[PDB]
Amino acid sequence: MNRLRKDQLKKLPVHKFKKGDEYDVCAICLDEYEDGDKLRILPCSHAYHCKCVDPWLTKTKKTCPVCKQKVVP
Ligand SMILES: [Zn+2]
Ligand SMILES: [Zn+2]
Repeated sequence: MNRLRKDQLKKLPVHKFKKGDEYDVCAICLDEYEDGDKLRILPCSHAYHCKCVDPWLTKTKKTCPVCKQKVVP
């Protein structure tokens, strides 16, 4: 169908943001990451806030916005 189910989403890693991380700005909301934020890490290594890309993945496409690769096998 080209979107993810909840149970598929839960298979993707969640990362808590920390100061030394390379992640800097979320390319969907265009806000800086902050010390507690929850990031969704796609298997291609592209990352977003959970709150920003989860609706994308479950209502728009199950492919990475940047590299267009499917996020589940
Ligand atoms: Zn965001
Ligand atoms: Zn990607």
